[PDB]
Amino acid sequence: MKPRCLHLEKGPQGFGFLLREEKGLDGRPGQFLWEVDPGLPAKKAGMQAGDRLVAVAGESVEGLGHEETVSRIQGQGSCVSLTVVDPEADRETSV
Amino acid sequence: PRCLHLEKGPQGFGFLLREEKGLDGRPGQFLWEVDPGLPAKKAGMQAGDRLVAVAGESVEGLGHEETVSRIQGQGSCVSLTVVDPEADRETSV
Amino acid sequence: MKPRCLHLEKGPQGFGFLLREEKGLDGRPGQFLWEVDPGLPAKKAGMQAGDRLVAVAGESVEGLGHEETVSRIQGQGSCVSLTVVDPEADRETSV
Repeated sequence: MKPRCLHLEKGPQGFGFLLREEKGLDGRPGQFLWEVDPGLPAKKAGMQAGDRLVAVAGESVEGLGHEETVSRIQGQGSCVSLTVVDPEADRETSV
Repeated sequence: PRCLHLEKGPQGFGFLLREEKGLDGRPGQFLWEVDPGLPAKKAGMQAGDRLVAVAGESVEGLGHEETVSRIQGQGSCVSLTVVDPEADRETSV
Repeated sequence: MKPRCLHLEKGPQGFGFLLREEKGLDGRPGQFLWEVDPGLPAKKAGMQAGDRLVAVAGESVEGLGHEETVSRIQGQGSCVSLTVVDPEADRETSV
């Protein structure tokens, strides 16, 4: 999946996503869009649950820890550029 | 890592498995959601768990459908080994 | 269950819980933390869905109504002490 760079403007309820860290098999942390809220900025920009957050403000956050990634998003204030890599829709299953 | 034993119900085990690849491209299978009031939840599973084994056999670095087929292949009862997350590493923004 | 005293700090999207009243069979109100939002202060401060709220800012809210309990939480501003009694999280079933 090609990275997609989206520009969000937050309102009173924020950008509209849940960021959660998961470590891969190599130990390196990934920060994932765990859930994206309907009708809020991220969703309106086409961000999806399962997206990996790969850049904030044009700078890579691939392999970066959670608090460092969150502070980088917070450091940008009202308007933020975020780059994501989308999942394959068929690699989720309810069992 | 914790080994949990689940008994299936009419609506299954009660979790959403989702693949995410790491930076070396290796997939991890993550328990993205654990349904309230269903076996997985009541078996001790957490959302954010990584699935590391099925029926005592490692599924680490295995693809999604291989992983699901192995869980399916076990029928009504299933052993699953998970590694839990740090629950202080999720943030709504 | 032994009560637990949690200390929450409010963020831009609030504390992140739904308070719901349930009355006893005798009509007496109790206030319950019905849902706790992932990634928000309540959750991160260890609150569980199904918690019963028994004190705010050190004062009992046992037997108190809903508007009254909310006002007490609101009265504490950005930082609030909440005392809860946790449920048995395995005593839930989807039918």
